Amino acid sequence: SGFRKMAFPSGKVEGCMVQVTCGTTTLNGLWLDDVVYCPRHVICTSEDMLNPNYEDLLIRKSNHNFLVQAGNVQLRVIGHSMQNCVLKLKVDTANPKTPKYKFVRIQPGQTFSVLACYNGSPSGVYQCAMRPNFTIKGSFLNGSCGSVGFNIDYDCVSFCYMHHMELPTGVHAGTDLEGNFYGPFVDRQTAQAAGTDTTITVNVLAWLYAAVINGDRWFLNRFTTTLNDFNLVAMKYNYEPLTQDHVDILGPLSAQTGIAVLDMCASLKELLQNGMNGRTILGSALLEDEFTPFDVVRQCSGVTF
Amino acid sequence: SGFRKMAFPSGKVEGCMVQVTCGTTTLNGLWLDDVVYCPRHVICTSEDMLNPNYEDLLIRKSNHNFLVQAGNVQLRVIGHSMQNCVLKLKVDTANPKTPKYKFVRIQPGQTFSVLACYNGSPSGVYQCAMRPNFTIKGSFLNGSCGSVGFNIDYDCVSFCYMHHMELPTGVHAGTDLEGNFYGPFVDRQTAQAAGTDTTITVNVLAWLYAAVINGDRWFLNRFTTTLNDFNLVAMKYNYEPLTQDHVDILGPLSAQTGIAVLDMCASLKELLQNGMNGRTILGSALLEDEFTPFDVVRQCSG
Ligand SMILES: *C(#N)[C]([C][C]1[C][C][N]C1=O)[N]C(=O)[C]1[C][Si]([C])([C])[C]N1C(=O)[C]([N]C(=O)O[C])C([C])([C])[C]
Ligand SMILES: *C(#N)[C]([C][C]1[C][C][N]C1=O)[N]C(=O)[C]1[C][Si]([C])([C])[C]N1C(=O)[C]([N]C(=O)O[C])C([C])([C])[C]
Ligand SMILES: [Cl-]
Ligand SMILES: [Cl-]
Ligand SMILES: [Cl-]
Ligand SMILES: [Cl-]
Ligand SMILES: [Cl-]
Ligand SMILES: [Cl-]
Ligand SMILES: [Cl-]
Ligand SMILES: [Cl-]
Ligand SMILES: [Cl-]
Repeated sequence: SGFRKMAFPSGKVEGCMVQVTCGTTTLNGLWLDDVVYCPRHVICTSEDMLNPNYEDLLIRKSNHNFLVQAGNVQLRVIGHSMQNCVLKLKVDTANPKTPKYKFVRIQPGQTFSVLACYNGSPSGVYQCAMRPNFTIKGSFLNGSCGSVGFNIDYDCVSFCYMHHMELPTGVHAGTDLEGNFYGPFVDRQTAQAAGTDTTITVNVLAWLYAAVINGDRWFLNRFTTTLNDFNLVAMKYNYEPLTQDHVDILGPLSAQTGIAVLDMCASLKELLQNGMNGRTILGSALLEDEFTPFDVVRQCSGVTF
Repeated sequence: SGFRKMAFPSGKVEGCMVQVTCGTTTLNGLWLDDVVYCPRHVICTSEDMLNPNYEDLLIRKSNHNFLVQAGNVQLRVIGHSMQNCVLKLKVDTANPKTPKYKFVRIQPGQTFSVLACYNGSPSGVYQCAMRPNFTIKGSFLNGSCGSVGFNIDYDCVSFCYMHHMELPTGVHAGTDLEGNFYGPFVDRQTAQAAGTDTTITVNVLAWLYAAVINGDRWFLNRFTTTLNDFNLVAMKYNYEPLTQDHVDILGPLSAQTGIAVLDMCASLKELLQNGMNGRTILGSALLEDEFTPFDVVRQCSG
């Protein structure tokens, strides 16, 4: 049947993307009801990008300094406010394409779909995971800020990420839709480095289950471990700890495949200590950690939206 | 910066996906204007899935044998005709969400986004390429037929694939939107084997250039090669031969990075000869062949 890196359908989010311009700076905004959300650094100027006083910059600004364009129609800004690192521009027209939505904050290891946009126009969609160091290994060029990450739960779009900046290593940092950053980063153009990253162990296990569901079984072995032994091995290899909750969440996959979670942990421990021996798993020579247990179940059961 | 496997936004295609039911068979349809396109095997009976005479089967059908459901509303089928392996159900309502679109047949090596759907509703979007053996390495379950592959230029959707079947290897086969199968496959449940799958060499080279654009350097070397010497080595690794057409296409990436095409070809030969030695390229331990030169330019540049 096959297994692919798959993003949620992006149609609901596409109808909310607009272009936000504060003079020279142009980026994307998320138009929900009568409010447009965008990074607050759009008001920054090259005079002081190093240490911007955002509260005082916004005081100088009036509604007329913000140009919002939805397609080929200009949206009238009738108010503006700042919440954390997101600017909220109130517009005179509610978005007729507003879907059932909610703002959520995700945890490290959870995945989401990113709709990369430029000049308010969606250009691509891809699936990524919030890394344990709170960055995302995205793909973003100039003008991509305001692009959002999201999941879909039943009929409801869950907005979880808005893109703000790129770190010197090529990884990306952003905030939730309340403007609070993921990770210890600030929206200033100064030297900032992401912490050492680690592998999302629970996601690796779920991906191994996806392989077993697809007939890839060479890595299974007779052995089992307990959570204590595996966690000691995992930390030695820069792998995140596996909690009892992670075992519970992997439960349905364990029942489906006949491979207990600690049974699979024995396979993963051998893979870490001995390598792939030239073999591949689902066409990959590395252990994929950007599939949650829910992603694997959803793709192997055909959940739609 | 950063390089990701990236699909086109699927919204323009979501507005066209519908559910098509004939008898006890349900799959997906593509609703463009007043026509719904779906695989013609939706009318195939369980009695004879080996040698179905689809033309004979469709003559015995009436418009009332086809149920089309768009959202919560039922469309009325007012006509039906067959073009190759695709069934065309005319409906009484034109889709108000029909986008600017065209039908294109693609060549091996070309990439496109797939909107996997079930019961007429979008489930997910992913990227894949037409393999050299004319299959695709997709992700499909029961009831996924009718799902389409597409690309988007500006605001125009190029529909290039419709899913029809899964081969015993687990790879997938389908047609263009005019119903013509890619490769030597038929929409019958008969013994069918795909050819040996090979690597899309031009796509690998474009991906190496993408790595260089994104700061990777470790695989570069001082060597170069002739085109024929590169092909002789590469074919021993089940890599597709590289033509002068591929060399020309890689020209813009070559100029941007300052690395000649045959220079990069020498790097590829080294990677095939040596492996990775614990290193990765763009976060991957294998060479990736599902980014075209067009994909690389679009993602890396404006
Ligand atoms: C938006 N639009 C852009 C997108 C960036 C640039 C290329 N790739 C991306 O992801 N983001 C920015 O302009 C932000 C706003 Si700022 C706090 C005035 C600077 N900035 C940055 O991304 C900068 N990086 C940084 O300071 O991280 C420590 C760079 C990339 C411009 C140096
Ligand atoms: C549609 N809907 C399905 C989706 C398939 C089945 C599981 N994974 C997929 O991608 N497609 C089919 O049922 C087709 C139509 Si048919 C000519 C009546 C049989 N078929 C098949 O995929 C079959 N394979 C085959 O005949 O290859 C020669 C199997 C997989 C159902 C035996
Ligand atoms: Cl401040
Ligand atoms: Cl305020
Ligand atoms: Cl993807
Ligand atoms: Cl920018
Ligand atoms: Cl064993
Ligand atoms: Cl999880
Ligand atoms: Cl689950
Ligand atoms: Cl793309
Ligand atoms: Cl035919």
